[PDB]
Amino acid sequence: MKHSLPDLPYDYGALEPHINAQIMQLHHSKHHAAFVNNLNVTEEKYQEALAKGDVTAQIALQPALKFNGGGHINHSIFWTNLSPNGGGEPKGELLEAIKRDFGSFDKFKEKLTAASVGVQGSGWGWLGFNKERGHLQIAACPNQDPLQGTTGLIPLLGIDVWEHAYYLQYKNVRPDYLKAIWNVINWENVTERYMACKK
Amino acid sequence: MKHSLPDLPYDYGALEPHINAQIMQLHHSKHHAAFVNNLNVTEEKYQEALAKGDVTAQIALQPALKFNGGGHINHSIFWTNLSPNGGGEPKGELLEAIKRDFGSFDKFKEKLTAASVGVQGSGWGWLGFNKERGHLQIAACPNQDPLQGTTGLIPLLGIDVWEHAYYLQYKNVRPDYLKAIWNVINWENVTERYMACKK
Ligand SMILES: [Mn+2]
Ligand SMILES: [Mn+2]
Repeated sequence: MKHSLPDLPYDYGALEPHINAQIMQLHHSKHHAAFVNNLNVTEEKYQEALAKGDVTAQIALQPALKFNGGGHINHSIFWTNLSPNGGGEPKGELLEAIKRDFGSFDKFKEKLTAASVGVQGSGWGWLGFNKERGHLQIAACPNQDPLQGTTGLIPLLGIDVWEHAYYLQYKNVRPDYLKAIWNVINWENVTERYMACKK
Repeated sequence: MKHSLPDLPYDYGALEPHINAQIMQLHHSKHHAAFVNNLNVTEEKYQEALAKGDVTAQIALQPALKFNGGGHINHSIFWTNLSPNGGGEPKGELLEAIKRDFGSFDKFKEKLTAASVGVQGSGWGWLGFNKERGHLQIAACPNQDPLQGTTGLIPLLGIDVWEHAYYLQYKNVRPDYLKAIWNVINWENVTERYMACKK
């Protein structure tokens, strides 16, 4: 099957001034690319280990698969969660669910901002949908550990709090990056992911 | 290639009074049996997930693969690490290496006992060989995480401090179990594993 780097849905500068073109080009063409090439190499090594029944090799390969595999899963979602036409607030059933589960859109923003700022080290913040409980849920993931693979929650909106996503523009001030990114959230995509969870 | 439950190399009662027949039969015919079978189920799933390129499914299967795969790796070694012909002290180059790297055989016993008592929760203690440094090394692993797959060290002697290995006989007093097991260590097997590392 072989994983492939998806095209970005917009120009590298489409999210200016909130995320500059240099970050988008680096974050997409270098970081994400590395997560795909090394993921493909690791998957191929696993195929060899499985055919030989080498369980030691399978277990030794798990960290590279989760790190590079999670990186591929996460970034692919992140690009679609943003848009030059984004920002503002969602509408319809998604906004109703946000108000029901978090009180209000503003309170939801505070909680997701807090979870994203609260990641110590590298990782991600996610708004997800809990299919079994039938409601929204916020979770944090370290490094590149993907939400669904490690928690079962279906990802709706991810924020890449890695330093390579903002450090060139905002330096150490991650909160300024988190505030700015709300202006480019593609709520149309987040809604599609939400409606896909429900029948 | 399908993994198979190995026969025990001795009678269930061959290690009495140090480890009773009820433990050997349970620890082998129930616990290990579950690991091997569940490992095969997980491998078949992971093969299916790998062929589809489903990285989320692969990552969700990692805990079962490490737990059951490690269980198969560890226990298969553990049975060979014990023998009715065991006990006493090793000889030859392995004894020389123990004295060189740990000071004395008694000092090695103290270090491995300390590592085994020090496991908080379920896990194992291992004497291994570091191929890159060319010397022995003691390490502890949680749950069923295997030594080589998680550390690169080649396993020589493993001690199962899991509560299901001694609780029927020694209850909470793990040190009594650790004291007894030294009488049945198959140093011939440990020597073979050590000599297999050197060429
Ligand atoms: Mn990233
Ligand atoms: Mn056991």
